[PDB]
Amino acid sequence: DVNTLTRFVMEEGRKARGTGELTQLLNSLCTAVKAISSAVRKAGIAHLYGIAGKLDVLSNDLVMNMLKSSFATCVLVSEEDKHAIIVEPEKRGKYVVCFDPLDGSSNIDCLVSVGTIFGIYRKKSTDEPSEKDALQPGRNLVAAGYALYGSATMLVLAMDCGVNCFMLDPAIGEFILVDKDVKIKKKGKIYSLNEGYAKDFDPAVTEYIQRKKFPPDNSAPYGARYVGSMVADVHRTLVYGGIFLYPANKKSPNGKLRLLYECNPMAYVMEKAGGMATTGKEAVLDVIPTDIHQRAPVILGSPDDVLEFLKVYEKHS
Amino acid sequence: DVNTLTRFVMEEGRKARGTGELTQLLNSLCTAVKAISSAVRKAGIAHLYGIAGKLDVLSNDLVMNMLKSSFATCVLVSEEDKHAIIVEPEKRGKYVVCFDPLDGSSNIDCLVSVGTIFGIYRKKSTDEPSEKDALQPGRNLVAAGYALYGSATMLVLAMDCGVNCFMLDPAIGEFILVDKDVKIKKKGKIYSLNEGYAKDFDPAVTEYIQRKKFPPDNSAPYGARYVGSMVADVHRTLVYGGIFLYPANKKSPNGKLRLLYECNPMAYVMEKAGGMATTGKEAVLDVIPTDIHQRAPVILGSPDDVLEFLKVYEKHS
Amino acid sequence: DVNTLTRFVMEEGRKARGTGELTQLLNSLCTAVKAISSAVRKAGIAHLYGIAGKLDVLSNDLVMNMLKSSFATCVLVSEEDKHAIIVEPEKRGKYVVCFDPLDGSSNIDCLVSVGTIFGIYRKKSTDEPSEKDALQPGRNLVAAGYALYGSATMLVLAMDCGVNCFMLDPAIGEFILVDKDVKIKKKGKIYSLNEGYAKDFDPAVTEYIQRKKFPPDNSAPYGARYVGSMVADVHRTLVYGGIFLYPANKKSPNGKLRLLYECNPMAYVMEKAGGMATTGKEAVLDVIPTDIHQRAPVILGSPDDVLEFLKVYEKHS
Amino acid sequence: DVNTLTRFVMEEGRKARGTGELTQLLNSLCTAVKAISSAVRKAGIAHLYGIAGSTNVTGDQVKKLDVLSNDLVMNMLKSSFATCVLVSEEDKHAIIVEPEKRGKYVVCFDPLDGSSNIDCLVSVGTIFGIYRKKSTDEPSEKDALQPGRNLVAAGYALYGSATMLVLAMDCGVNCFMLDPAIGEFILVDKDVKIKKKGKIYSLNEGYAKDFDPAVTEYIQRKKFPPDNSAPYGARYVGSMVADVHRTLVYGGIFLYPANKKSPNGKLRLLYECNPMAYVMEKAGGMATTGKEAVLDVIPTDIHQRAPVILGSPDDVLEFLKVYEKHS
Ligand SMILES: Cc1cccc(S(=O)(=O)NC(=O)Nc2snc(C)c2Br)c1
Ligand SMILES: Cc1cccc(S(=O)(=O)NC(=O)Nc2snc(C)c2Br)c1
Ligand SMILES: Cc1cccc(S(=O)(=O)NC(=O)Nc2snc(C)c2Br)c1
Ligand SMILES: Cc1cccc(S(=O)(=O)NC(=O)Nc2snc(C)c2Br)c1
Repeated sequence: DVNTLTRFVMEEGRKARGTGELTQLLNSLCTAVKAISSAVRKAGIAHLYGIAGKLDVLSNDLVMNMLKSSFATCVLVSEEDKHAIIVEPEKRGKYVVCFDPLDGSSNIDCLVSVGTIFGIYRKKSTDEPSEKDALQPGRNLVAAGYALYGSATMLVLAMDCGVNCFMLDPAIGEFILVDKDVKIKKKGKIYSLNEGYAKDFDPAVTEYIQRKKFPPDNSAPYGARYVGSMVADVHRTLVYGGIFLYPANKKSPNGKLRLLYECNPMAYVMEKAGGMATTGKEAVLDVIPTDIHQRAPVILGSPDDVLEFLKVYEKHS
Repeated sequence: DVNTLTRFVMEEGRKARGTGELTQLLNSLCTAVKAISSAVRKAGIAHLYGIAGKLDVLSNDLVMNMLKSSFATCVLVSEEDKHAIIVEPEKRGKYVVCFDPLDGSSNIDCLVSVGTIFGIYRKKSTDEPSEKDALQPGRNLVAAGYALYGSATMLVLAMDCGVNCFMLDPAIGEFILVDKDVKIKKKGKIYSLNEGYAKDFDPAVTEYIQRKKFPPDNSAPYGARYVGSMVADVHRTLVYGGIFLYPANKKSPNGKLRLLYECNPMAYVMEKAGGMATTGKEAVLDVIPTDIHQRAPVILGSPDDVLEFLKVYEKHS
Repeated sequence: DVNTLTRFVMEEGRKARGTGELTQLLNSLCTAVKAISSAVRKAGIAHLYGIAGKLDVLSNDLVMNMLKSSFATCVLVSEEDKHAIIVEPEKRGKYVVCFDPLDGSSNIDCLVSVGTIFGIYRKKSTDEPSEKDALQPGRNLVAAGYALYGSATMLVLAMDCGVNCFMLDPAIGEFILVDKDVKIKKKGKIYSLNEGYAKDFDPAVTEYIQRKKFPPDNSAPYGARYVGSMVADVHRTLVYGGIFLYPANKKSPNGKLRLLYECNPMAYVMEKAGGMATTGKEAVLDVIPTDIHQRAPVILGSPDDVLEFLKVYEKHS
Repeated sequence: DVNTLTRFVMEEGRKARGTGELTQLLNSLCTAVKAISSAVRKAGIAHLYGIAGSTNVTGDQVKKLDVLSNDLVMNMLKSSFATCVLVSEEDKHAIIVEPEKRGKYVVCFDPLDGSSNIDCLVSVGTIFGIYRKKSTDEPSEKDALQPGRNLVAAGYALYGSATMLVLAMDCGVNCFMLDPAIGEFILVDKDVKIKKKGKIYSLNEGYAKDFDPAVTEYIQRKKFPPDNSAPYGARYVGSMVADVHRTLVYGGIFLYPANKKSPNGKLRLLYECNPMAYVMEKAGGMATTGKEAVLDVIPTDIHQRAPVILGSPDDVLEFLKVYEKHS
């Protein structure tokens, strides 16, 4: 039987017998994602070029406005906003959403794959909503995932029930379930990091990458891929296995990616798919944040690959 | 004034006072590309998943059928076909087209950017049309370019008048001219290659990459990007500058990329944009092919970057 | 605040605290309507004409399969099927749906507006479901409405809470609420019927029409409009007010339109909008059917217009 | 072989060995029609209703559709470099194309015919007629005051259940279906010809009290045939492109005649009656004012009205016989 995101989410909600807010939140996100995809694909660009005589801001406004209007949220943290957005009282719901509305958009001028990343928390206290309501470890996530605006648009949704992938059919604006309960390979054959900055690598990163290129045994070197857009590189890691790294070094001891709306949602997707996501020192999902925009190092992907990285990491510790 | 691919090509044709065949060929190609884009973005995928109860083959069929019916072609070489396709007598025109209908599609399962690459030649010999009509050096190209199905769909068309970039507006199915007479940066800050083959690199490649990561003048290291899809990596190279390399290795001693419908069209785009494209020993466009599917090593991109590589290549003889 | 069909329906469901089946049914219908719209607008028609080398059947299959897979239905009556379809046990829910999947499609060759009409009933008994479960008076309707595939695509949904109109935004495949709690004009200025059957008209219809052309109170004559596609004619009646007639004639002594999936849903939409719908002798919604394909005469629209017709009808005893 | 509007037009141009301006004009129009279709189908309407907040709505998105359609047609024709004088239903005076963008063609068009009732989602359309400028004077409004006989090409786009462009030239009438998945007009019916006689009549009968006596009698013959044949069916959408296109595909007769209150009719000669009359005649149909062929009226005002009776030749001839009987 054909299954849509709308039907899938609603059936998960019925089985859980929640209040319906999470379902409304997910419907609003899906609508925002379809609108981002339409704009990312440049629908209407002819009008901008005068046929009748910003993209990351627009994407943020789409997510912000759809989530506010869901009546399911009270605190919104975006990569685009200095401060957490507090939802107005008459529209408050119980969920906190941290999101990057258009990840990788810095390089969108080369038409590289871009994406939207989101993580959904339940507000824990009855206090007046504030930025602190988003300062939860990723292990508290109720749902997380991403939309990839690649060759096609796909939404990957991770919940307690596992990871499910939905392909956007743009002819009808429906996300069609195409991969159920996905699991990552135990061990992959691709490593993914920006090797242009090798001179700044932590010595452990240098050694691990060297083992991928010059294996000490008789196995094949790993292939290298680095899109530079986190959603694309993570999704490839999910689909094909392997390891993705944006690690710490001396110049950047906390990494560069952002914990709340990049590392944690991806870490959650990975673990729900049977993968791993570490800072090197702890699981990403166990970091307790103190700042809504704080950075975290992230090494994620197939468990055997991440464990091997941790073995080398400890060797230099 | 807004300008479309249709209007642009027709206006180039009027000025040249040709017979109109090249214009009809390009109109057909544009139509095929819009049809490829729609299928790549998964329009109609819900019917495949049962709402009412292969992508590279379809792409090949679209290009083949649109080109045959243009009455402008006589010999068609596709990555998808072992032998050259000879157009039936009643539809034959004067042009030979070499194309990759859906480049990068091996990894389309992770929704990586894919593309269509094409090169157009005038049939040179007066013999009955045959596979040999496609065995022309790239310097004989009349027109070449590619469509990138990335975050948006863009057609890059290079002719004697230069390189022009058209964004597909999917709301109206029109390619809108958005970048005229494009020129690549003289020198970039990104290098692009699969570093997993580091164990197989010739010393010149190894040294060049080492200069990008550890510059001897103590300037900033280059960033690294490698999508693994040639159209995406070359388009980023064109738009941001820098260098793209696919040299020979032990699996691919004559290189990996195909001369006829990957290297030559990209080399032609590069040169018309003020860039360079070399095998290491000669310019790609000067290689005389003997086999329609033969491979070639390629180093292309910003001229200062390729020239620096060639100095290293010469230092190692 | 922007509102979607999905969000709107789910909020009505949350307030009523039902089992969720009606919501899942309405989501499935909405999906079917978007797919019918895409096909009606001829998306993909180029593939039918050989670019790479039935509409009412497809519409019926789309509605049938989406309703079956909703797990919300047990009995399905379609204009396209001689007998009621009994949903197999593992997919059964409590609702009976009567629908015309592509109304007006006989003239779709002139690209006349077409539409989808539906009426939803709750099955009352614990008996095994059967065709007789659809033999309910319109008064028992739980929900009804139509999709109009006109210059744009619009879904009109009537429930106990009133009538709401949603515009399909094809850029994102979303139904946007554009008119809330719709009410028809008390009196219109347009009458709508096929006057080619004037030779067969009941004297009451003949006199009523003569009053529209030669008003007895010295007002302006009514304009005439008759698309010949019921959904288009009824929707204009809803939007501008006025009256729509399909009375009996010699070919159709019980009228021509079908009671279960044309007259009753339109009668229900009209009444929830403050209009009227009569056979001449009784309210459409009060007719108790004995056959799922039985026909009924129908006069509907603004209350003052319908009352005026009824006064003429009673004058003719 | 599959055929597109672009390929088809270019092939007619190659055979004629013209300058290519007419082909560029038709390409520009085709682009404008695709944009009108997208807007008419309400692409992007969610932004008007606040999906991105009360900030991200653009200038073109707020414009009413008939203004936007006029802007699309105007700008695409100007930029074709093929036109010198443009007449639109929306503009009191003719637009004279600026000198550096001038070509030899005069275009009269109705950018969004029927849009007054677009609020009920009625079929709407774009109507166009193309003339070659005849005089050596500087281009001016007078260049559009040509009889329909002088038309080089005409036709319409219908935004109905699907979008179709009907294009009439000397080679006849061809119908192209817009495939919105790829934005291509696909040729679906070649060299179209109307039925000799139909079974549908189309006019606003609500205004029967004002009918010309000949119209009253003709309509009475359609509803109460004297030879005991079947009465005609009636259809009246109220949108000319829809009613005329149905007439072309199914046959029959469409009337917007004169009366004492409107002795010259209601529809506009330059950009409604003449293009529709040209299409009808190229399809083997007829189009009359009652007194003469529509295409023979020589206009004196770009917005002058004309009565029109068109459709299957047998039907129009029967109408004219009744009209002559009433002298
Ligand atoms: C995706 C998801 C998972 C778990 C919980 C939720 S929820 O809290 O939103 N609850 C619901 O949706 N309940 C619903 S849905 N239909 C009914 C009849 C009910 Br009771 C959503
Ligand atoms: C893109 C391009 C460049 C050079 C040559 C060509 S061509 O060989 O196709 N010739 C033409 O198009 N001639 C045309 S087009 N309109 C007219 C009136 C003429 Br004469 C195409
Ligand atoms: C449109 C409509 C109106 C009335 C009744 C229905 S229903 O019978 O389908 N019930 C529900 O939807 N219950 C729902 S929805 N979310 C929750 C948490 C619950 Br409890 C649907
Ligand atoms: C549709 C139409 C019909 C007749 C005349 C025209 S035209 O005047 O625009 N001329 C052309 O198109 N010439 C063209 S097109 N390609 C070539 C090589 C040439 Br020569 C257009």
